[PDB]
Amino acid sequence: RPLEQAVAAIVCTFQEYAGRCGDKYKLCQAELKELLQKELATWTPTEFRECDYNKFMSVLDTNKDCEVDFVEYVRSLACLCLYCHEYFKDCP
Amino acid sequence: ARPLEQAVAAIVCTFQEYAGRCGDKYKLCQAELKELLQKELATWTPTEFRECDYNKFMSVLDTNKDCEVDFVEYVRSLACLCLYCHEYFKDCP
Repeated sequence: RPLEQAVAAIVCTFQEYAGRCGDKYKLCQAELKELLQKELATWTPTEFRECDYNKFMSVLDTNKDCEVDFVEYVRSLACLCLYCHEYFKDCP
Repeated sequence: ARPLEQAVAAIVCTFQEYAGRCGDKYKLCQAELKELLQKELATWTPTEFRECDYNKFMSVLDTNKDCEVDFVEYVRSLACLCLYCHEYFKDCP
């Protein structure tokens, strides 16, 4: 089932970054930025979301806390959809 | 072909399939989200220390008929199902 394979892949990617060192259930925002930049390299903002995307990406880069858990990592993916997937171009 | 890219595109495709049925294409009802998780993640079941969190999660969707589940909340529900059902998180606090 396509959703099952997709959700298992999102956990695999998290394990790949969070398992590097330290607490296997957490990332630093620097690591989350590296993950999104490398793993979603081809994704770019839609027409009415460049500002929001840029602000989102700025916060990760400035922010150097290390309490990003799995749920927050998946919420970052959801946000990148809103910003970068055409389905949501007109979503309020 | 990057595995995360294909996965996140698939997550949006499944949302489109349910939310595009009728009404507002950006929202689901909790009844629709429970149908989605039951059909699309049919094989996933709770880990050793999460059965009661899982069951409570599933019972809230079934009781609560609110038609404000947006995309972000749908994805949060997938994340919660990971915490409950994927062995990687068996010991996560």
